[PDB]
Amino acid sequence: KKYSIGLAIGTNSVGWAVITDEYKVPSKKFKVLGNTDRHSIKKNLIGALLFDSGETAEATRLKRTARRRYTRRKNRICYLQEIFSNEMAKVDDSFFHRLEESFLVEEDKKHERHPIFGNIVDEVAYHEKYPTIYHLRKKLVDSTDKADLRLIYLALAHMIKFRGHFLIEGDLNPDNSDVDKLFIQLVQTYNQLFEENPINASGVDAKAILSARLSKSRRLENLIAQLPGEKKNGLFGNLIALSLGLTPNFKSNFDLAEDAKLQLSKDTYDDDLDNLLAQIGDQYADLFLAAKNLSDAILLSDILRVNTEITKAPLSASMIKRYDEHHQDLTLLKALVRQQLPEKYKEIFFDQSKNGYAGYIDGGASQEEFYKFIKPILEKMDGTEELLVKLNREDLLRKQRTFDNGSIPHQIHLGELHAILRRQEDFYPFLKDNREKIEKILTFRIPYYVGPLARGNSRFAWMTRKSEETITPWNFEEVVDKGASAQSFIERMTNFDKNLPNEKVLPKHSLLYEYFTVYNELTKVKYVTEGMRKPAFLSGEQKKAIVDLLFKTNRKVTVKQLKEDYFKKIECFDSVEISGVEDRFNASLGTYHDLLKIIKDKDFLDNEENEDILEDIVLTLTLFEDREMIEERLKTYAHLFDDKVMKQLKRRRYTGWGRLSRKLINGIRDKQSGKTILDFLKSDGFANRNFMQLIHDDSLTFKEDIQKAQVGDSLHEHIANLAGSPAIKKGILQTVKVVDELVKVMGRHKPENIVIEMARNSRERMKRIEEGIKELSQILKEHPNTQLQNEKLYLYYLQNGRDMYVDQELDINRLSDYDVDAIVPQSFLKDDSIDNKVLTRSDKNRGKSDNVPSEEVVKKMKNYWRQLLNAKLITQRKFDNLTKAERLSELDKAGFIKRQLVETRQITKHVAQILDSRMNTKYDENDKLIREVKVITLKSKLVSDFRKDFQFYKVREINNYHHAHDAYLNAVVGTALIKKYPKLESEFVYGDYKATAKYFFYSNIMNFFKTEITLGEIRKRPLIETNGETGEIVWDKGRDFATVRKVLSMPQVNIVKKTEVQTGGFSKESILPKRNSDKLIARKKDWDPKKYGGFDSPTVAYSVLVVAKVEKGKSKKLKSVKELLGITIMERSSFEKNPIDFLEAKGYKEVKKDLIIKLPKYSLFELENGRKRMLASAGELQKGNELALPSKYVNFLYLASHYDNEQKQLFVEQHKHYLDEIIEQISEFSKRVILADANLDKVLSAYNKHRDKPIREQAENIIHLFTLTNLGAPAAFKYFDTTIDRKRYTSTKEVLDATLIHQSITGLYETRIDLSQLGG
DNA sequence: CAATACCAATCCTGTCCCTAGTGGCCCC
DNA sequence: ATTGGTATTG
Ligand SMILES: [K+]
Ligand SMILES: [K+]
Ligand SMILES: [K+]
Ligand SMILES: [K+]
Ligand SMILES: [K+]
Ligand SMILES: [K+]
Ligand SMILES: [K+]
Ligand SMILES: [K+]
Ligand SMILES: [K+]
Ligand SMILES: [K+]
Ligand SMILES: [K+]
Ligand SMILES: [K+]
Ligand SMILES: [K+]
Ligand SMILES: [K+]
Ligand SMILES: [Mg+2]
Ligand SMILES: [Mg+2]
Repeated sequence: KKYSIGLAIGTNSVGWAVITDEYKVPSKKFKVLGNTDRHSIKKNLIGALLFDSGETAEATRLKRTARRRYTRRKNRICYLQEIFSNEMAKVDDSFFHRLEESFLVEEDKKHERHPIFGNIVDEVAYHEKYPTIYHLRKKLVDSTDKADLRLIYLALAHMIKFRGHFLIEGDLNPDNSDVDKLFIQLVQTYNQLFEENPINASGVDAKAILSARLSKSRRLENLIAQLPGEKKNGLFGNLIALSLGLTPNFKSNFDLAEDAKLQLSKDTYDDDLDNLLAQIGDQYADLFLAAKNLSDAILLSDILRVNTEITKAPLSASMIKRYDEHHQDLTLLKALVRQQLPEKYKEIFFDQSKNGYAGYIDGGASQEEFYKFIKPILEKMDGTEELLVKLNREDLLRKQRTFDNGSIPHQIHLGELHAILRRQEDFYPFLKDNREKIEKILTFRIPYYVGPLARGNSRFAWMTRKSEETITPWNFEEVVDKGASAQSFIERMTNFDKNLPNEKVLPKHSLLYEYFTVYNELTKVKYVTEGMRKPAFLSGEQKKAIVDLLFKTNRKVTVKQLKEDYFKKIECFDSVEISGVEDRFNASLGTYHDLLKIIKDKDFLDNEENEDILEDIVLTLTLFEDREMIEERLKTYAHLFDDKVMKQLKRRRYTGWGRLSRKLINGIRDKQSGKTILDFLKSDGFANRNFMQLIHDDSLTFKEDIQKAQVGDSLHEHIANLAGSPAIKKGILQTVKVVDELVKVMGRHKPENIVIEMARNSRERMKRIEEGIKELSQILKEHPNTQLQNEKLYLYYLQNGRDMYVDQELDINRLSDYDVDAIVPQSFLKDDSIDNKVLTRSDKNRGKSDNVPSEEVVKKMKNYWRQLLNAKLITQRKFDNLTKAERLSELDKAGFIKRQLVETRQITKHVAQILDSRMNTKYDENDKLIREVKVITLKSKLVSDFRKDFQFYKVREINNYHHAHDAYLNAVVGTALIKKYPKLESEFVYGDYKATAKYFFYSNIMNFFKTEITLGEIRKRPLIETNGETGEIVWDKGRDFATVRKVLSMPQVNIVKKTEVQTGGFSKESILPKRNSDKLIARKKDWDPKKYGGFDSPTVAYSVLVVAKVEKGKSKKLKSVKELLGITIMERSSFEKNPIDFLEAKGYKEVKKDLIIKLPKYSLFELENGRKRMLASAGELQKGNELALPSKYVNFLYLASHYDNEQKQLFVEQHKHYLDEIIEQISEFSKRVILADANLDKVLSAYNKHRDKPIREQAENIIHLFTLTNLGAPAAFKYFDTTIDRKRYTSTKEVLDATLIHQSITGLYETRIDLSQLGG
């Protein structure tokens, strides 16, 4: 009675099977609970659990953070109103009331309906004088008269509520009055250097050219056009580009060896410019200085389109410009349409349904949709030239609140706000006293490193307070501990040392950590010369000399440097061979050289007395990102260095953390030697033990202390903390629960083996392509995100339109004639990603098809491939695989096959470890683990090839059985494999461990199933396959294949759709207009949706069976009812708080409490003739049955549809009649179970219509036909050209008298409840 | 109670931590 | 994308 378990783990399924030692699947009677006829039922021990995908937490986080922003924005407004309260009460005692109730209809308002002034005359006059808020803002900035306090409030509130971005540090003071003079000064500073070839700036309208509503590049070309004998990539062209906010590279201008890319807005610009000047000289400093100056005058030319000398509110003035031009152009456009085409006027100016001006102002038409609609009308008419110019510049009839306003920095709104306060504090003293408070309301932003301002009821918060009092924007620095909070921000996320779990890991860039890595790599180097009899380790003296002479003088140390600069120079070896390092050392002392460049004091860095200091410094530079806090924490060391060194130290930042703590690296000491780990790495006799040897050596104390330092998650908590998609982690937890249930089903006996198999954006594509092209091209100009989902076109755009194996251009319109080749051939590496694929004219040109692209191709194309790699168009892996010919060995191919068959993904190993640790808990007399259950892992290709070899074909579309069948085949193949070759356990069993030959072995490892094999030459194998030593039979080709065939043909498979309560958003999010419908849901308690609109379409968390009574007619007589009420996600807590009260408030009486059944989505019901339905909601049903199509039809559909061999084609043609039979099957299933008369008859007519089609296409569309009979939600499908739309089951009445089936996770344990016995 | 046809909030900036895959060193 | 909600048409 021994057995094994097969498992197929997916993101929406767990297939499972129990097999005996004869590869059979047992069947058992299981008790059936409930109130029906049936006491028990037969069940095969094979099935699959289906489930909806687990979701990431991202959408939840987006909602959460947006909620916090709405709360805090309301609070900004509340702070402002509180400052205004006393004096506003003297001016207008109900003003803020009128603002708060502005949303209410007149019936519900408690004050006069006109919010600003409370009477119609003043309200109309206000709007006449100030058509937009920006008119008022500009007036209050520029005017010197005392202003009404309510208008002052409205201006300040508009600025605070929509305050612009915080992407620019420091203060911003707009001034575009002398762009021409700054440009001339740049030209003068340039001509100062290049007297021989100066630029004549006379007549160049730089102000107009550089401030036009065009792209930065467009203006760059326009400007260079005006400078004769000057080219766009020249030095002055690059300086203009710099001033425009581009990123020019000054490498070619100065014949440099490295890149000199420069961007003014990058926070690294100062140090980059200092590096460049160190290369070329400080005489060029002024030049870039002048660039900065010009840049400061045109920085915001895009948003500030008005001269700054006329107004201190140029943003509001630019909005007013938008408004005025909109008005003038609207008058002109109306007149032109009235004249040249009157019949269209209405459609353009009245029809909200159309994308005219009506749809633009009143309908749902966007600015883009409106321009696309009206541009043909303009081109068709005469007198529309300037209108078309504005249209093509996205600047025609513009609104002021628009999608592109995100560019406005908060400093501009702050400038207008500060100016208004300065104007009006002369008249209202409270504005003088609170000016800085109001400014702070606008400017204050909670630092990202502080997080929510919680008080112990937020699982997201980490902020600590200095005093227990309410936090405001004004006391924030006094109440909140910014330092401790910024520390917690990082430390709550960083790892502890796995060896010393109470110690934090070191910063990745810690000097100590990098010393550790260098000495750890160095202590396993070995060397030989002529006079030496065997290879020798490096001694402590040698390693110290190597670190001092090489690692502390070069950032990277190459093997050639090791041989010449040390062995030759110091040891006088003319030749030496080195092992333990290839090409260059991996580790390096990067931080040592960074700090040397900064502080220019090698003796300070090499002085061990300073160790702690430097560690702390690096910790500070890793922990904190805010330069002010960096300065605060480094101030305690400012006495050791000067001002410029501290300036450079502040800008020196690191990110990243290591794997080990300082206490582990250089703290704990071996008791007898008194030496740290780093001490041993520096010098360990002639043993030269490295970190792994040191912490495992029983002759040292380290291992004992690690064990003393070591230290209870649940299964759910353990799985949740794994690295992996939430979708696959859901399947992992379900797999473990399935295994638990199956073990209970076998009387709590554990299996012999468990075999597990685990199955295997357009905006990102557009971003990659834009970045690569701008780093490179005008290919999007000549051939302008959805389209990028085409693979060959995607590869074309990623490759700059060139062949990758031949140095030639490729043609867009010829992509169908080209080839997509595997860089590493797919016969070795089953990688189908862009990282291993290439678009070439002909794959023949790769060279020989058995290896990496040939040496000739490498010699041809390595330079172009390096150019591609630099622009980040191919990865280092891709370039290395492309260029491997100059360096595929036989070991590579053997390993490629091995990895085709040996699973190495971390997540599958984690599933294997979970199962292995759950099954195997006992230890033997030697305290070794007792592995009662072997956990085998298989890659999909094994069972896939098994199916394709022995004609156990799968067609996923027929039904869901293929998951269960996959699990069964996994069990069979895995147990057979380790029975035949018991050595392979080392590769296939979790926890077990201690070129042409291995290639041949792993390539023919599965041949023992076959009777004849063709390698190549023919090989023949016996009928009965046995173990190499024990002699136990592992496979009988005369019986076991028939066993598999019988298992795969069994019609009763336990397919179970996991019932799930629905969670998440309450409803569709659209805020719909008002309507007479009880389906509208109020968005606020008192906002009756008949007056105000609201949501509809709530999601049902679960349905509820109610047996009760409802009042009928005017007399209100009671009438028994049985119906399904859907409890929405919003209603759920209220229903569960007290269900009888909830139901009675719904209009039910005398509800039978004990008969209330909670019915989550997918609840299973059986009706007549074995017909089954699943609950889709309280009002809709899904198909509940599986079509058990016989195996012969499945294999026919596979082979005929081309889902080669002659015997297969003869079988397809001899069994053509099968087509009809398959339709018959479908039909007899539908008429019994689907009950879609119209759709079925349309399908039958479509099949009789296309009988004269090729058999291949008829099978390819019969595959589509199974969407009619598939389990689950109805969906539309197509047979050839005819479309069958889904038939929906829009009533749930019939399941109220049907049989409810509660299923356990495997479906083996059932409780059946006849609902016809309830309420009659 | 029919089909049955339409509908579904969207973009964007910045700071940081973590694993894992790739294919190699060196180890338990 | 899918698929359950909704109004509409009957
Ligand atoms: K019974
Ligand atoms: K009223
Ligand atoms: K020129
Ligand atoms: K609109
Ligand atoms: K708007
Ligand atoms: K290396
Ligand atoms: K940092
Ligand atoms: K293993
Ligand atoms: K959930
Ligand atoms: K969900
Ligand atoms: K269940
Ligand atoms: K983000
Ligand atoms: K991220
Ligand atoms: K490794
Ligand atoms: Mg709220
Ligand atoms: Mg708005």
